[PDB]
Amino acid sequence: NEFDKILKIIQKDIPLVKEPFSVLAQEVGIEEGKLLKTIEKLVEDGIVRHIAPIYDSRLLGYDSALIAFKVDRQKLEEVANFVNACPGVSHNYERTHDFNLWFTLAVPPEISELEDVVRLMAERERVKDYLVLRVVRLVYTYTPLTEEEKRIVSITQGSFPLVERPFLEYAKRLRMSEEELLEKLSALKERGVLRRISAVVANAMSVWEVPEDAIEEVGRYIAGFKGVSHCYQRTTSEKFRYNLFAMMHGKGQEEIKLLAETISREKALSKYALLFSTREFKKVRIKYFSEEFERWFKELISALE
Repeated sequence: NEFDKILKIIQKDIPLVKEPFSVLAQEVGIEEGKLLKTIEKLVEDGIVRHIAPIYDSRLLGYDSALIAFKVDRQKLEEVANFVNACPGVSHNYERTHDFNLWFTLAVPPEISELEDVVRLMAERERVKDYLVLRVVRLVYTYTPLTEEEKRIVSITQGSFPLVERPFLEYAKRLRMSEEELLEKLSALKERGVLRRISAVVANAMSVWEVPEDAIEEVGRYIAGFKGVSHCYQRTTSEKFRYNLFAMMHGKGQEEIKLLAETISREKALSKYALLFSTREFKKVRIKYFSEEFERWFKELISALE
């Protein structure tokens, strides 16, 4: 099936050449123009909703963490709206916990330390207790990006043009040739800053306290289960002693809670907690190196003073 073949192949890394659809069309065995038209339908119809470069947030120089605020219900919604305003906050959730506001913040380099940003947020919203958790899912080196790389990332991060020549418009905008752009794009891919270019209910964050010589096996054990999506790990701290996170979903706490007790039983982990998503105030993805954050931070300094 052409649909199957195409759908499968646009999820593979799209190559850094001038006419990458010419190449995918060859590999798929159909005419280029027809490959293009087909792609449109798949994005027009929403089984793939976007096709874009995937950059590595930390190799871009973004520090990012999961933040938790302890807010009381009268002021929960006020604070939540304030969080969504931050252009570097990708997700925001209300969760079932002492800390009832959980969001993901990511901060560009050379502006502020992440901890400063959350400090001023909690200060502005008069939140007394907050958590700053750095987790990691389941050889590359950080070099600060030049201003050009930042512009490159800035304009390329959107939807990948479904045209015969998809790096040409980008290159025109950046006043360089395709060849010079692809040159830079390839180097960022070799450095892993650029990973690839591709198309891509009832919910809880389960948090667990696990000995470190078991977290990999435990993580892989949990990763095998339906209802479990991604697994993450962090260090333990006095403010938060859970070191293993597992994203869970189902039909309700019921369908969900049950899928928890089991894990707790089969691996004897009595230390855990279920933070259900009762509300989502945001689920968008951040634009890297947009000037809207830096300013937003100004408005914040400006505000506070």
